[PDB]
Amino acid sequence: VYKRPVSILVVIYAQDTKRVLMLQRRDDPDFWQSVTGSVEEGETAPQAAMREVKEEVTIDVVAEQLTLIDCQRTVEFEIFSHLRHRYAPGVTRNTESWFCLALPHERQIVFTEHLAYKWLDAPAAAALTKSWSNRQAIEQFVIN
Ligand SMILES: [Co+2]
Ligand SMILES: [Co+2]
Ligand SMILES: [Co+2]
Ligand SMILES: [Co+2]
Repeated sequence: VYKRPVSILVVIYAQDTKRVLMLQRRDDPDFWQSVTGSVEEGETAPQAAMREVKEEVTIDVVAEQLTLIDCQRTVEFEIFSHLRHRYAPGVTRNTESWFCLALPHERQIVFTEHLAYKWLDAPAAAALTKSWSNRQAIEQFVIN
C-alpha cells in the first residue's frame, strides 16, 4: 500500500552519554536513521511518534514514564528516488515533524523494522545518516 507523505522523526539519545541510537534500514541497508514513520489517518503527530517508538524499538513511553518532546520543527524534503515507488503517483515531497526522546542510559534494543542498531556519539550519528533532516535534528537537539 502507499506510504503517507506526512511523517515523524524521533531522535532517541541517552542523557548520560549523549550517544544517539541509529538503526539500519531493511529496504536500504546503507541507510542508518533515528526512528521515522508515517502519520496515519486519524492520528496526530505525537500519537504517531509514540506508536512508532513502541513498534520500532519496543520502548513504551507511557508505561516507562519517559517524556516524548515535540521539537516544534517541521521540514519538507524530496523523497529519495529509489524509495519513492512506495508513495502514490506524483508524490515526491515528504513533510516531517521532529521529536526528541531522552533515555536515562544507553540500553539494549529489540527492533522490528530494521537490520541492526548502534549507539554513536552525536556527530558520528549525524555524519552517518543519509537523511539531511535526521542529521540536522541530531545537530540541533542532541549536540546543541
Ligand atoms: Co520507520
Ligand atoms: Co509506520
Ligand atoms: Co515504522
Ligand atoms: Co511502516
